[PDB]
Amino acid sequence: PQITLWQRPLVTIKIGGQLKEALLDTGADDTVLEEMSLPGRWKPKMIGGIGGFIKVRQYDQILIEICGHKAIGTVLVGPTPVNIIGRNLLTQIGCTLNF
Amino acid sequence: PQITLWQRPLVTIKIGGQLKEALLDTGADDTVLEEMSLPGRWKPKMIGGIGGFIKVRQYDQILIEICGHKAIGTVLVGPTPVNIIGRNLLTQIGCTLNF
Repeated sequence: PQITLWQRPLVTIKIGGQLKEALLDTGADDTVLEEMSLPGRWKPKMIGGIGGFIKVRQYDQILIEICGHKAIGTVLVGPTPVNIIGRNLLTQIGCTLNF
Repeated sequence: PQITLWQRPLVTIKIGGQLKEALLDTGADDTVLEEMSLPGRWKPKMIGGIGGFIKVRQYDQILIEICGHKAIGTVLVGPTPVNIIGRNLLTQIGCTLNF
């Protein structure tokens, strides 16, 4: 699709077998989701945003279907205000900014 | 252009004769810049994102050129580590997300 930007670009995602919604965020290097269960080993990481740093758990090679499109990559879990799909997964669906 | 997301989508911006660079950020409601000596009145307000909140000065009706495209809109000036072009200005240049 072509998504205009008059409202937040929220889309349906499927992760962990569950439907959620998340913000397509070209300003985020990687993907950060609110607290949830994911498979595999996690590693502690710090990530920085506009207001400072937060602690997250990093999971590797996680499957996420974004508007029906498959992506596999790193997913961070932590106290983000909103679920964010960052560039590491946007690239996997061929997302581009067009003007 | 049609900008992929393998690297941060930084573009040239021009305000008052000053050339800077800024991140095209679909995750931001607002545009947040470094100090640019914008003349005129402002309104203080708080914004936030990952990591917490920051104080900004809101300046309206700022003329900005973003990757060559002229726009007019509100700019928030505050202690952001990276200049961010948010949706309020992405809409004005006709920017969409596509996949």
